[PDB]
Amino acid sequence: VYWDLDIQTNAVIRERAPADHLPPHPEIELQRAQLTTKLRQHYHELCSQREGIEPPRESFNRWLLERKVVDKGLDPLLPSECDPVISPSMFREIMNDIPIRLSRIKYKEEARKLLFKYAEAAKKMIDSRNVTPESRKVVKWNVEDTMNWLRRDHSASKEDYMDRLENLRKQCGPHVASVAKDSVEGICSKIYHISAEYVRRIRQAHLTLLKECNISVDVQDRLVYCYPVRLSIPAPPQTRVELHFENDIACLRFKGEMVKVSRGHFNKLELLYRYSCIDDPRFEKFLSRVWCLIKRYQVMFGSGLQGSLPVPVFEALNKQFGVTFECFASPLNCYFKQFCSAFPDIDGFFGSRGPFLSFSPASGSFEANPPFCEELMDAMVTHFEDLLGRSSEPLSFIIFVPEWRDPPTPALTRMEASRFRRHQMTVPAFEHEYRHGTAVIFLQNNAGFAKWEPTTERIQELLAAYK
Ligand SMILES: C[n+]1cn([C@@H]2O[C@H](COP(=O)(O)OP(=O)(O)O)[C@@H](O)[C@H]2O)c2nc(N)[nH]c(=O)c21
Ligand SMILES: Nc1ncnc2c1ncn2[C@@H]1O[C@H](CSCC[C@H](N)C(=O)O)[C@@H](O)[C@H]1O
Repeated sequence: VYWDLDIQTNAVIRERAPADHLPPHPEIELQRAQLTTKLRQHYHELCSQREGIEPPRESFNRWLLERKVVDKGLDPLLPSECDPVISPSMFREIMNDIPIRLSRIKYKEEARKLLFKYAEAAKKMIDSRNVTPESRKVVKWNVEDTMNWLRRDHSASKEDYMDRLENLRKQCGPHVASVAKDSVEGICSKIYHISAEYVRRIRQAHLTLLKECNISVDVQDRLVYCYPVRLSIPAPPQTRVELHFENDIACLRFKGEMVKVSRGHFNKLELLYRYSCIDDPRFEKFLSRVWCLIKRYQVMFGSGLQGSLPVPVFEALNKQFGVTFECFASPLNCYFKQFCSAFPDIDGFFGSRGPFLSFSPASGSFEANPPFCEELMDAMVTHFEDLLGRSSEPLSFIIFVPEWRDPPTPALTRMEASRFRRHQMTVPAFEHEYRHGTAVIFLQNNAGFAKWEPTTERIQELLAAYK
């Protein structure tokens, strides 16, 4: 019991026309996977060649999320038409690992080595690259001073080695960043432009496949309860996908390419499909779409960027606050059968109402636990407040985000200043679920505060769901 797919939605939206996404097909999903692998390899080579570092961990996945906040292009996963070209997310993260990535340390001798590795790398940067005479002398001085200190006979403690490195980095940081800035911007641009070329190839291959199937590629303000995203383009025929089970693992094979998912999740996807898909009454296309679904989420992750809430917390949210809907989810991790997700082209067959920024409820009770992408969280807040002020009908959002204070993130700062905030608290931090600290913000309008008020009792039952 990791989900409850019997709960009915209370989200109300304007009736919307079916979406224009090209319907998914394993041939196209496999090509997207192969090209995304190549794109990750291009990113690895650029970081190595231009800055002598590994790609910052999780930065490519966070780049996919930031780019989709502004992407206007045609791929459901890779970006291709973004303003601005340079991602502030990828830029931030690469710069933080220049001239080296600071790693975790346990031992006095590991802190000593890291302080030395940093000083050596900063020197090599100054010796080999274009730098102003002002920046050159500041770095060179700090580096020689650190080497003179390490040259002393009597040794210091682990915390002194760590403090020394912190201070050296505060001093050299700005100078090192000015030396690498144009180079790092060039990595951000180049990987964006390679992505755009891959998107164009995938798009042409997908259009050709529909033409081969003789499939052609070319509404009210009435309120309705929400429903899954529908595609206007007819889906292509099922392809041959084979299924067998192996120690409670579902194994789906398309043309020699295997994907795996647990039996429990497979059975859940079968139920979501029954509740959500309207074009496949004999399940002819079901295994083709499950194969696409698993492959797409494997490609997205590349096999630390998001948390999940315990089941009893979702139970409390539904019982105490009438929550029926997840603003950020996937068919694999959702608790409810209605949710928003990143990939409407494939997730709609399993209950997705599409990406959250494109979803406009006039009323309902919602939970939101976004991935750890600062730009997405900030757009999420802008969207919240736009919806809360466009509707007088009961509307509530209970939001879970990490308590980032050093520095604060704009989303959390803006939510705390919101005229819609009814309550805020701190709950246990996100832990790994088997299926810092967490800020919980209640944003409601007048009618939402009236219907689902955060009273003392209801707050206690929610807190009890962790205990
Ligand atoms: C700990 N932390 C993580 N982020 C975001 O997450 C990215 C990676 O942050 P990190 O500290 O390099 O990695 P970790 O969170 O996996 O330990 C940053 O570039 C920010 O976008 C953070 N963003 C802000 N504003 N404040 C924080 O304290 C903070
Ligand atoms: N634009 C978008 N709209 C909705 N969900 C998105 C999204 N971009 C990414 N996501 C999804 O947001 C989820 C965050 S993890 C949240 C897990 C669980 N549903 C919970 O609410 O606790 C991930 O599944 C991620 O893929």
